[PDB]
Amino acid sequence: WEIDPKDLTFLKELGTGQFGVVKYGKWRGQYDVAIKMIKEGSMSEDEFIEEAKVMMNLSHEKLVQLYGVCTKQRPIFIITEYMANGCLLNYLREMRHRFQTQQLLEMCKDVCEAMEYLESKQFLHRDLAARNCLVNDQGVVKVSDFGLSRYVLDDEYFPVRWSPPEVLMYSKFSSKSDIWAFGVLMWEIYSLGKMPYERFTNSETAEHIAQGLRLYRPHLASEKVYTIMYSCWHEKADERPTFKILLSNILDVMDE
Ligand SMILES: *CCC(=O)N1CC[C@@H]2[C@H]1C[C@]2(C)Oc1nc(-c2cnn(C)c2)cn2nccc12
Repeated sequence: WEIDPKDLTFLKELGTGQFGVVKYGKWRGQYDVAIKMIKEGSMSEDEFIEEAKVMMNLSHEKLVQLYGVCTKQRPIFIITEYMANGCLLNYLREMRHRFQTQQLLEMCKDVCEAMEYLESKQFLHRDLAARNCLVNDQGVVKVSDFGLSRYVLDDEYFPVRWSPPEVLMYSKFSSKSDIWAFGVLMWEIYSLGKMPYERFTNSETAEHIAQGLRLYRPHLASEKVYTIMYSCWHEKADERPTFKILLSNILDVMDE
């Protein structure tokens, strides 16, 4: 699970994330990698290192592969697959792409395939959103930072706009909490990176979600697509669908 830091050649800074900067680089001077440098005091480092053994055993084509960690020094490095086209939210807000509805549905399929893998492994993301998704050189969307919310040491960390009512009121996390977030993620894609509940503050959003407010139908979304995303927002969690069911629904629409 340990990667030698010297086998990394640092090339370009990519930006900043929740735990610090991310740099582009070569591993043994041949394979592209992303090097996440974790700011000291921002991660429960002992717990993350034990969990990394589980995360490295998660292999799926639509899951951002974790190649290993560099923990012998501080700050520690997280070495992941490189995603040439960056964060999904920024990709969606780039209007030059002139996206077709089918491309948006493929992004939804990509995430749904990855989340079905995780559901099969009993692994919860706990923060599914377009900001935690990355896009590669071929337009493939992949899910990133799955489960990392459990190791953030900042108290103010909360993703209210992606949270079902039982989480906002009781902190009851489950597979159904990820399902709700996926419904919001579909809305984000069909709204081209629009913030969920754009007219409300984080406090008003939860107040309205308790009263029963639901996201509206994005302009680029058909009735059938909206139906899939609205299914993720049933007030009773037990009534929300499985990632297996959502994938079958997306493939049905993709074929039609
Ligand atoms: C939407 C949230 C966001 O802006 N980020 C979360 C992850 C970090 C930023 C994007 C960054 C810096 O991580 C990565 N960025 C790229 C990237 C950005 N621009 N180009 C041309 C590439 C590529 N990555 N591969 C893995 C992680 C990142």
